[PDB]
Amino acid sequence: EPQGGLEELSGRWHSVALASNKSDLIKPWGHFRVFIHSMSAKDGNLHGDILIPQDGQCEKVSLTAFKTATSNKFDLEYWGHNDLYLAEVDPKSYLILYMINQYNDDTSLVAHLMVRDLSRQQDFLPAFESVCEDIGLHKDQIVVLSDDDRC
Repeated sequence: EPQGGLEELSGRWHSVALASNKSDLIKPWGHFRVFIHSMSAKDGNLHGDILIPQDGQCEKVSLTAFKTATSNKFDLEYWGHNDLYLAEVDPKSYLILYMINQYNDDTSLVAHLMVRDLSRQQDFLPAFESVCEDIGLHKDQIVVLSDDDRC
């Protein structure tokens, strides 16, 4: 159903790059080194299936980004509480989000770039660098992913 535009984010996506102030969150074995499979908008929430690399196999997990009164802002409960923000989106090609993670009085920032088509994996790296700079992360805090990293 139409949901103010959110429905166009549904379907298959592919993770291209991660960034964080805390490198251990996104480097090998990190809590936020997880990849998108697909999303579906329902009731104004974003429901997603993610893939968690287990070094060999991968596990598929379902999560709900709960809508809030602020648009583009969602609650996501995963390794603590996350305030999730949709930063820059073209539903036909790419999506950039970032999260403020809260885990036992510690906070971290994590950003994520996904695309519809991996042939476009270079095209939005500059856009991702720019969003990262806007939220206070530097280019050396970005991890670019490849087929060898993904599930």
